Amino acid sequence: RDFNNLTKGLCTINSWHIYGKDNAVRIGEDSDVLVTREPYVSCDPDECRFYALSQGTTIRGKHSNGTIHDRSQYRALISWPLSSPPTVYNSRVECIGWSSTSCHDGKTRMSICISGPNNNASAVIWYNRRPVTEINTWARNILRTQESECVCHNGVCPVVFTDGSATGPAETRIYYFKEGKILKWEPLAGTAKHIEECSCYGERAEITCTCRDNWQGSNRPVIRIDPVAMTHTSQYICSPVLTDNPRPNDPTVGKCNDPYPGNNNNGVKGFSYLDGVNTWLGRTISIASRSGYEMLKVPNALTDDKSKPTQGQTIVLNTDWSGYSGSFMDYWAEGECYRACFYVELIRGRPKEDKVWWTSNSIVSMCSSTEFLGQWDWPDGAKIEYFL
Amino acid sequence: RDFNNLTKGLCTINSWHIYGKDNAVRIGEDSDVLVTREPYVSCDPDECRFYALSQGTTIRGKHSNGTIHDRSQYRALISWPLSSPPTVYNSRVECIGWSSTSCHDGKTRMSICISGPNNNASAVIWYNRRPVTEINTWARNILRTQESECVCHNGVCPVVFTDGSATGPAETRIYYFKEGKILKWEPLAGTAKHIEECSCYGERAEITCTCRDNWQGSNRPVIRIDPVAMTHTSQYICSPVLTDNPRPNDPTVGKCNDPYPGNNNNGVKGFSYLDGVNTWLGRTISIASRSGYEMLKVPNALTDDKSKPTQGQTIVLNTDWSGYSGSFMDYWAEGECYRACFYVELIRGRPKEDKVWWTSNSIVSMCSSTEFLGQWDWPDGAKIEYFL
Amino acid sequence: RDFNNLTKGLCTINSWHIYGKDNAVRIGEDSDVLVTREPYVSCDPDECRFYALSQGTTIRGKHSNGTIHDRSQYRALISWPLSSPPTVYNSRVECIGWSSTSCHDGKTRMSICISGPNNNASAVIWYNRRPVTEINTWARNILRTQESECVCHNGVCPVVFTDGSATGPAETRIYYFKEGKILKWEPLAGTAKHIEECSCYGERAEITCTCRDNWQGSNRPVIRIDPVAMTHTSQYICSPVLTDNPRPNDPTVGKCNDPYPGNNNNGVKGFSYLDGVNTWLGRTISIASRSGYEMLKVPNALTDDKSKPTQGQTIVLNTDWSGYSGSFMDYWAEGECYRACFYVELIRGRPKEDKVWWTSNSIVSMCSSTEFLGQWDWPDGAKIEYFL
Amino acid sequence: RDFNNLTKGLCTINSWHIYGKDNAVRIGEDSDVLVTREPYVSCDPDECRFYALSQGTTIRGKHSNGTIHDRSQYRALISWPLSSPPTVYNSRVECIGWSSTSCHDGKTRMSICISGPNNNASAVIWYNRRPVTEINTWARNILRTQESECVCHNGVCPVVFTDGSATGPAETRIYYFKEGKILKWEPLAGTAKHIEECSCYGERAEITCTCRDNWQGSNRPVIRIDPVAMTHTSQYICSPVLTDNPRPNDPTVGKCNDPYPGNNNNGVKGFSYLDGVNTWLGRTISIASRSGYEMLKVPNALTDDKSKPTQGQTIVLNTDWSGYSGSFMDYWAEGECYRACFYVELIRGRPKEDKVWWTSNSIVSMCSSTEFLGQWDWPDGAKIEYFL
Ligand SMILES: *[C@@H]1O[C@H](CO)[C@@H](O[C@@H]2O[C@H](CO)[C@@H](O[C@@H]3O[C@H](CO[C@H]4O[C@H](CO)[C@@H](O)[C@H](O)[C@@H]4O)[C@@H](O)[C@H](O[C@H]4O[C@H](CO)[C@@H](O)[C@H](O)[C@@H]4O[C@H]4O[C@H](CO)[C@@H](O)[C@H](O)[C@@H]4O[C@H]4O[C@H](CO)[C@@H](O)[C@H](O)[C@@H]4O)[C@@H]3O)[C@H](O)[C@H]2NC(C)=O)[C@H](O)[C@H]1NC(C)=O
Ligand SMILES: *[C@@H]1O[C@H](CO)[C@@H](O[C@@H]2O[C@H](CO)[C@@H](O[C@@H]3O[C@H](CO[C@H]4O[C@H](CO)[C@@H](O)[C@H](O)[C@@H]4O)[C@@H](O)[C@H](O[C@H]4O[C@H](CO)[C@@H](O)[C@H](O)[C@@H]4O[C@H]4O[C@H](CO)[C@@H](O)[C@H](O)[C@@H]4O[C@H]4O[C@H](CO)[C@@H](O)[C@H](O)[C@@H]4O)[C@@H]3O)[C@H](O)[C@H]2NC(C)=O)[C@H](O)[C@H]1NC(C)=O
Ligand SMILES: *[C@@H]1O[C@H](CO)[C@@H](O[C@@H]2O[C@H](CO)[C@@H](O[C@@H]3O[C@H](CO[C@H]4O[C@H](CO)[C@@H](O)[C@H](O)[C@@H]4O)[C@@H](O)[C@H](O[C@H]4O[C@H](CO)[C@@H](O)[C@H](O)[C@@H]4O[C@H]4O[C@H](CO)[C@@H](O)[C@H](O)[C@@H]4O[C@H]4O[C@H](CO)[C@@H](O)[C@H](O)[C@@H]4O)[C@@H]3O)[C@H](O)[C@H]2NC(C)=O)[C@H](O)[C@H]1NC(C)=O
Ligand SMILES: *[C@@H]1O[C@H](CO)[C@@H](O[C@@H]2O[C@H](CO)[C@@H](O[C@@H]3O[C@H](CO[C@H]4O[C@H](CO)[C@@H](O)[C@H](O)[C@@H]4O)[C@@H](O)[C@H](O[C@H]4O[C@H](CO)[C@@H](O)[C@H](O)[C@@H]4O[C@H]4O[C@H](CO)[C@@H](O)[C@H](O)[C@@H]4O[C@H]4O[C@H](CO)[C@@H](O)[C@H](O)[C@@H]4O)[C@@H]3O)[C@H](O)[C@H]2NC(C)=O)[C@H](O)[C@H]1NC(C)=O
Ligand SMILES: CC(=O)N[C@H]1[C@H]([C@H](O)[C@H](O)CO)OC(C(=O)O)=C[C@@H]1O
Ligand SMILES: CC(=O)N[C@H]1[C@H]([C@H](O)[C@H](O)CO)OC(C(=O)O)=C[C@@H]1O
Ligand SMILES: CC(=O)N[C@H]1[C@H]([C@H](O)[C@H](O)CO)OC(C(=O)O)=C[C@@H]1O
Ligand SMILES: CC(=O)N[C@H]1[C@H]([C@H](O)[C@H](O)CO)OC(C(=O)O)=C[C@@H]1O
Ligand SMILES: *[C@@H]1O[C@H](CO)[C@@H](O)[C@H](O)[C@H]1NC(C)=O
Ligand SMILES: *[C@@H]1O[C@H](CO)[C@@H](O)[C@H](O)[C@H]1NC(C)=O
Ligand SMILES: *[C@@H]1O[C@H](CO)[C@@H](O)[C@H](O)[C@H]1NC(C)=O
Ligand SMILES: *[C@@H]1O[C@H](CO)[C@@H](O)[C@H](O)[C@H]1NC(C)=O
Ligand SMILES: [Ca+2]
Ligand SMILES: [Ca+2]
Ligand SMILES: [Ca+2]
Ligand SMILES: [Ca+2]
Ligand SMILES: [Ca+2]
Repeated sequence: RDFNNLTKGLCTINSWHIYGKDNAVRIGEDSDVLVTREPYVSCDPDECRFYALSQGTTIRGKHSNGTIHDRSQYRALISWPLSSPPTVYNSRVECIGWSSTSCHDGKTRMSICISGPNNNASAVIWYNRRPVTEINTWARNILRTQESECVCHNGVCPVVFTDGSATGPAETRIYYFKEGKILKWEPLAGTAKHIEECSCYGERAEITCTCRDNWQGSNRPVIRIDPVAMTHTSQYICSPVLTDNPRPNDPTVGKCNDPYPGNNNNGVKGFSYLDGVNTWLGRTISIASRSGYEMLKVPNALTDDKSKPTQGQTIVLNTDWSGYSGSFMDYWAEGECYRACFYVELIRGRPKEDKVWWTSNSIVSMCSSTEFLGQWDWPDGAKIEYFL
Repeated sequence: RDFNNLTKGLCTINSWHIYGKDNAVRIGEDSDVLVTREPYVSCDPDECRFYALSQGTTIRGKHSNGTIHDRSQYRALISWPLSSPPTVYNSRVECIGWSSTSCHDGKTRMSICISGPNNNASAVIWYNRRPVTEINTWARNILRTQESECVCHNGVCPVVFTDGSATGPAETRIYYFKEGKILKWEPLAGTAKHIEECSCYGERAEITCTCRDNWQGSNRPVIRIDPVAMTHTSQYICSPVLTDNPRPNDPTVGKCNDPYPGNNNNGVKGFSYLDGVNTWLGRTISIASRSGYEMLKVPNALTDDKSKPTQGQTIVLNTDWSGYSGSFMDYWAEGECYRACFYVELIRGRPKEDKVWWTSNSIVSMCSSTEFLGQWDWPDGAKIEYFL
Repeated sequence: RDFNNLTKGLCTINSWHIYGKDNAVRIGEDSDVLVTREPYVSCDPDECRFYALSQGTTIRGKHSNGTIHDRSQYRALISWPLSSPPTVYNSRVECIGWSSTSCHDGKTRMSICISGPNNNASAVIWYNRRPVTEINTWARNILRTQESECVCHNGVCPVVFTDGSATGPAETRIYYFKEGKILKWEPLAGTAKHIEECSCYGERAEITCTCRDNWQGSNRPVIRIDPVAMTHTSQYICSPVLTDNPRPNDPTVGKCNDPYPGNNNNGVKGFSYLDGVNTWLGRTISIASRSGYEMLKVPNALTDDKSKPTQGQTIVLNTDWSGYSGSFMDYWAEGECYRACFYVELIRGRPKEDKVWWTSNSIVSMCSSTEFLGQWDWPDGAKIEYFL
Repeated sequence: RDFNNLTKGLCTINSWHIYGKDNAVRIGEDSDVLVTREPYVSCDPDECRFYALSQGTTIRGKHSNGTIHDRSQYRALISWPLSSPPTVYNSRVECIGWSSTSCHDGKTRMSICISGPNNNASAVIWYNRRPVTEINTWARNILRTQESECVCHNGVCPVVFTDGSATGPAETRIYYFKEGKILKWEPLAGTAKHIEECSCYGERAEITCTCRDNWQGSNRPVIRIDPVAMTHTSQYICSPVLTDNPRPNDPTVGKCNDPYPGNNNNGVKGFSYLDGVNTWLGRTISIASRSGYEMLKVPNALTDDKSKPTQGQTIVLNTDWSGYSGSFMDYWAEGECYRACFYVELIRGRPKEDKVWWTSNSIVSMCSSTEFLGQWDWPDGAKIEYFL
């Protein structure tokens, strides 16, 4: 119809209710489920779907051996119906590649997949299910993008890309696309020192992205974008409640414009909702690995270097495997506010569960409630032993 | 289009004709069929579908071991095409949870799923495939609902919930929703002493629900709701023809305002059509277990404590397993009256058939005919031995 | 839109071209294909589909053992996309039963399924995917119908039913339905002595049905119906070219108003296009069993008791299994005439191939061409040994 | 809507970006994927799909033994969603046969399948999913067609057919169809000596086809068609860069009006984009077998007998199997020019990999970019050993 505009503010988050869960690994033990990783959720005006990077093989398939690897010629961005597992028969390929992002502008969808060898990758921007623009690697070192949905405002959909080192300074660019065409791009600015896999959402004509500083920060870098002026800023979440992984233990005061030290060259895709007192941070419970997952209300986390939790909700027990997590919202729902949502990737197999030769995941997703709901934990649920 | 109004009365039931059957267990012996239980049927203005609570695994899958349990993080309400089995590839998830209800108001559908641990469950009310309202447990003891379709009148769709004990008094509430929002709720009133899993239908601007008194009654409690005044009453079916299970033998006189004694703390979801002489009761043939199923015409059953059968129709032989049963009607069919329909859940596996480690079911469904049709019996049809 | 009217005459049949083939048995050797029998083809204004009576199990499934039986509680009329096999995941159930017919009136479709025990069966007439009318057995001996499509003219869709003996006189009725409601019914009249499984088609406001005289005739009975006057006549195909099976050898002169003797109490569903010189008869090559299949042009076959073939086309070699065959046409195609089409059921398994415990089939279908096309033979193609 | 007209010229090809890949063989190792060969890609105004000739069996199925054969009664043209594999459950049969072509005219699609024994084959032309015209073999020696999409201009869709010898002169005809009806046909003219499997595309009201001279040429014959005058010409690509296979080594000067000698009675379906300096040729890297695949920019290749490459892009390494390749374009995309695309069939199994008894393939497809993108190689990716 018309391009969607971010006219609403976030709803008050008082708790999180269950939104979707596909139990992919449980089901795929005896059904034709594709091996995946790097999942996310994204809405169209009339439907919300699950997204992920397939590995081009079923879990039970012999070609599942080796899927711990991130980039191959057999990966593709696929989408499928909410809470269903990604099967060979219900998955729709959006594009070919090993890194992606996707978002609906209100009229139609833009999907981006990057493929190629490490020193010669390229991004192909699809719009209305047709290829429209291509961008070649500028740093010739694994051109990569968000791994979760982008956000649009009046046709303009900003996307964050990084090309270059994962263990030192890299070259990050913010591209402003409209109908798949590049309107503008700018190099990253601000105090964020390294940017990867940004998790974004929008409200009141502003897009907020919580990313990953793989190089040095255990606190998470944040990029705020103005889709109209097509400009941005960057900093770190100030709060001493650290949210990357692995990470050092929580201090009493964080860092606003520098990476909090203690762990280098590693991290995990993550997210947060930075809205004054209505601020909630997601993070693995373990400071050592992708284990467990919790939501913590940290009022003014982005700007207050001593902010600590005031409420919380456990999503996955520390005795269960978690993984990537990112933001998305149904910008086409009724009501006066945007309901914050998120997904957590539940990784199974390698490297933590090496009795199997594969690596995959299932998805659990929640959205905010203004009620103060009881909590439950949501594990992947599969028994690795069944796969032996 | 416009909200549906219950303007018609029930058609004269002179017999029951076969409506749908999915032979799920038979087929799933060698195909990717999801393990389920607590099924029902529900119509949209242009299509009628099968519904159930998946267990998040296929029957042949190794994760089928243990599906005798009712509440887990791997269950979800799914719907699929009429008479097809619930497969991994054709099932649509309506919401995540282990207790549900769903109904179309004429414009769009409302689905409700409850999830969580026993002392901290919550209901999420979906409307137009989007989450709209959430209700937290009020008694912190397995918040639960109908397990069959709700009914709407001019946008207002009442739903019966129970929170609290299954073996003593509990807290039942009737919620009046419109477009997924709570218009009002009231505590249960009348003479029904315990309410669970209500089976409802509507005609002439009135909704009738036949429920389950798990605590003491072998006769079935009945809740009649006025969707306009948003008020209700409750009593028991007076007739000495008892319809819960397990149950004592049939007496010569029933009880109108108290549970008929003889069996405590147990029961089965069931239903009835209470329409003067056009009254028909469904029930298992066995008074000991979920075995067999029959329809009995008992004129004035609700109000006559000595009413006995005048006609009948066998649905499932006493030598075959039955289970839950509930009401639904296609409120969007042609004609001058609403054709009463019902489904019977045919449970296979545990606990009755313990040679297998799973528990599932298939569905058989019938609707009324004004003709006096010959009868047949409709078993699930699978051979457990094939699964050994 | 509007009800379809049979305003065109048949196109000149100079040969037959391949229309559809699903290779169901070949494919189902390693995929979830439903066991079926009694197939046919039928068109909607915008799509043509395959139809059949499922046995409620896959071919590879253990429940396939025993599918040689015709009537069970696990059968249903299903339809699926043209030339695809009937799989668990792509088959749509039209109704529950072990005998059926179906046809589109131009506005919507009417489907009829008969179910029940031999002495108490009933037909349920569905229209617009909703049950509308029910007809109870009148002779209490396997109420049964066409097993191929019916035909409509201005909303009126006649259907031929038989109730009673298969080895002596029975009670045949012609029902005239409009929107699933019975407008009228009449007992069979004319000289046909026994009627079963009629194969019908329409042109120039007249419906012609070629049926099966199971009792005594090896020539085929014919019922011509006037859908406007709602009246009919019946006789036998006069031609000495006999088309039932099993059957005696071809004589030099046939019988117009009596069954041609030689074989009693047996037969096979078959068809023909009776259009003056443009007359073509279908039949098995073997006079002993459902083996092979051929089309023979027999000018004036219906009215000329000495008519012999003038052209022919082999469809299935006598070294391959055939089975039922019937007529259908796409009444919604472009052009000035109706293109005659037909299907042949290719039965595999029992009783001819008893190394397997099942019985199923695949479908081959052709339509007429005004060209004189080269011919090929179209076997089912599966290797029974693969199933051992 | 309206018939599409070839009003645009080709976009400047500066490189090729990944468009689609189904990894069919990898996935089909453990899922119900149909055995195929002779694939292609073709767009409708609102969707682009993969096409191929199924062998009527799954890869893992026992009936896969023998699929090295090209013509059987079990083959059919099927289409399925872009980048998905051709599965039993997602494949749509367009028609029955062992040779085909298909194209959308802007209003609807025309599909053509040829079937029959070698000396009696026939083509059936389908339009709007209905059979419309039939053409009988004129040379009674394997009537055959393109094996890739045809192209339309204002309703007129030319198709190239060949009937007769594959090792000597044959009878090639160009048919001009409009709405499935034959408007005209002409015998091949010009200097091309043998024509097979033409790969076509259109721009500026002209259709260019790069075909295969199976008889003597290692250079490729070219047919240019005027869809308005309904006339054509034929010649060979002049360039010394030879593109058939097997083939002799590249000389320094090619042949414009005669087959370049060195290899007789063999070849492979291939293609090219002949657009002045914007000319690109596709070809296997190996001169001995269907191994590897590369794109080479050869300015003025069609008319310059000494033209050599100026740029190139590897598509498949010479250490991986390739096969057929052809052209297609999305004539319904936005923009001022038509983006050239192509697919490469990646054959697996027999005859090169004879450890398995089957022959199949997967598909890789690319489209042009005006950017100068980095390249990667795209193998089928399956491990034959897994199939042993
Ligand atoms: C039914 O459902 C309801 C609804 O869910 C249940 O009630 C919920 O209960 C939750 C658990 O009690 C509760 O969540 C906690 O909230 C605390 C905040 O509330 C408290 O403080 C404020 C401020 O003074 C008060 O207003 C309020 O009244 C409370 O007292 C959080 O502080 C909790 O989070 C911390 O603890 C958990 C352990 O449970 C950690 O996993 C988490 O990371 C937090 O602690 C770490 O981080 C802080 C900050 O840096 C450190 O100070 C601390 O030492 C920990 O650090 C270690 O661990 C981390 C992570 O491993 C590591 O990185 C670091 O290095 C250190 O090693 C928690 O979020 C909900 O708010 C509450 N909801 C409601 C509405 O009440 C109810 O119980 C259920 N009913 C039943 C019967 O079960
Ligand atoms: C072809 O098709 C047609 C159509 O279906 C077939 O005809 C149908 O035949 C049915 C079976 O005969 C028949 O169903 C029965 O109807 C009886 C009512 O009709 C009779 O009574 C009235 C009133 O005086 C008359 O008008 C009428 O003419 C009849 O005489 C019911 O009473 C029957 O139900 C009872 O019996 C069955 C056993 O078959 C029980 O399973 C059922 O629960 C009922 O009996 C129990 O309950 C009563 C009430 O409390 C007790 O009094 C009784 O002792 C039983 O109690 C024990 O069992 C229950 C359940 O296990 C347990 O809870 C309790 O504690 C006790 O242990 C039955 O419904 C259809 O009406 C009839 N339809 C038509 C249109 O005719 C025809 O046969 C078929 N043809 C062929 C050739 O097969
Ligand atoms: C490429 O493609 C084209 C197109 O298909 C191929 O050409 C086709 O070739 C067909 C085979 O030759 C041919 O079909 C035959 O046509 C005969 C009719 O044509 C002839 O007669 C008329 C009249 O005088 C002439 O106008 C005409 O020129 C011909 O001479 C039919 O008579 C044939 O059918 C009979 O034979 C077959 C055996 O092939 C039987 O299976 C069939 O049942 C018919 O014979 C039985 O029935 C008759 C009638 O009662 C009996 O008289 C006879 O004895 C047989 O009876 C026994 O068998 C039956 C069945 O088993 C049993 O019930 C009974 O009791 C007895 O035991 C046949 O139909 C096509 O017309 C022709 N098409 C065209 C356009 O030319 C071409 O060959 C192909 N090219 C190549 C290179 O292969
Ligand atoms: C990141 O990505 C970019 C983008 O892809 C990568 O850069 C690309 O690199 C490609 C490989 O170097 C390059 O492709 C080559 O281009 C050559 C043309 O360019 C050159 O010549 C012109 C003219 O003078 C100059 O303008 C230009 O600057 C270059 O110098 C082609 O000639 C190449 O093709 C030939 O070589 C390959 C071997 O690689 C053969 O497979 C191919 O068939 C061609 O050679 C055969 O054919 C010719 C013509 O007849 C014969 O003369 C020759 O002897 C060969 O013949 C034998 O082999 C064939 C086939 O087997 C057989 O039939 C015959 O009988 C003989 O046996 C090649 O296409 C891209 O243009 C370039 N793209 C860009 C934009 O730069 C970059 O490297 C990547 N980065 C990294 C870090 O990897
Ligand atoms: C393009 C790409 O390879 N992304 C990979 C990403 C990357 O290596 C990291 O961000 C350092 O740059 O890491 C991970 C990961 O599970 O940690 C998975 C992604 O597949
Ligand atoms: C929410 C829930 O657990 N419902 C369960 C219900 C419940 O235990 C009973 O109504 C007593 O309260 O019983 C049964 C049952 O087969 O008998 C199945 C349901 O899964
Ligand atoms: C309703 C029914 O059973 N129809 C059966 C029909 C019938 O027995 C015969 O027409 C004699 O009446 O025969 C056959 C058959 O393969 O020959 C199959 C049908 O399933
Ligand atoms: C109609 C037909 O059989 N086409 C076949 C084609 C043909 O034999 C050749 O063009 C010589 O005429 O060859 C090949 C091939 O892989 O080389 C495959 C096709 O199936
Ligand atoms: C998987 O691959 C490894 C490495 O190639 C090999 O050694 C191992 O045996 C394989 N595992 C399986 C189950 O094939
Ligand atoms: C199912 O689980 C039980 C309990 O854990 C175990 O003892 C049993 O062996 C399992 N059954 C199967 C078939 O695995
Ligand atoms: C099929 O059933 C028969 C009859 O019950 C039995 O004797 C036979 O062994 C079964 N065949 C198979 C393969 O189970
Ligand atoms: C395939 O067929 C050949 C030829 O009929 C036979 O000799 C071979 O054993 C078969 N291969 C398999 C795996 O069955
Ligand atoms: Ca980090
Ligand atoms: Ca009870
Ligand atoms: Ca399987
Ligand atoms: Ca007979
Ligand atoms: Ca050649």
